[PDB]
Amino acid sequence: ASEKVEMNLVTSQGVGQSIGSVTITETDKGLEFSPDLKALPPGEHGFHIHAKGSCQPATKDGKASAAESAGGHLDPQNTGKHEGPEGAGHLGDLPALVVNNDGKATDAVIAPRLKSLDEIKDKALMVHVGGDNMSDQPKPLGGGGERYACGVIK
Ligand SMILES: [Cu+2]
Ligand SMILES: [Zn+2]
Repeated sequence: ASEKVEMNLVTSQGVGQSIGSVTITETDKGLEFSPDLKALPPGEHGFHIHAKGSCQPATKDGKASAAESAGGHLDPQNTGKHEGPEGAGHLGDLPALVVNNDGKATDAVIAPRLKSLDEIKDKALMVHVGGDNMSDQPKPLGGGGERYACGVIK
C-alpha cells in the first residue's frame, strides 16, 4: 500500500507554494520515501516525521516559528533521543534528504524501523533548512535548525 503526500513551503507567516510530493510505500524492508521535489536549497536536509499532523506556524521561540504547530519528532516510545533511522531514538527519524544542484530531490530513502502506513497516519512530514548528523551533539535534533517544507500524511 502507498500514499502520496503533497509538500509545501512554510514560513513564520503560514504555508506557501507547493513544491511537489513524496510517496510512501510499504516494502519488505520498511517504509520507502520516494521524493519528487523542486525549488529546495541544494545540499542535505533534515528529514523527519513530527508528532502532529499540522504545518501551521506557532509562536514558540521568542516569536512566530514556521510549522511549529507540528510539535517535536514522532516518538511514541518516548526515547527522548535523536539518533537517526538506524538508531534507537525517535521513531520519526528518517535518512537525510539530498537536494541536487538543480534544487531537486528525487532519490528514494528507507526507514527500516517503520513498517506500516498505519504508524504515521495524520502526522507531519518535515524538511529542515539544516542537515542531520543523527545526534543531539553538538547540536540538538541533529542540527536541523528551522523548518523549511512540510506536508501532512492523510
Ligand atoms: Cu524534524
Ligand atoms: Zn529525531
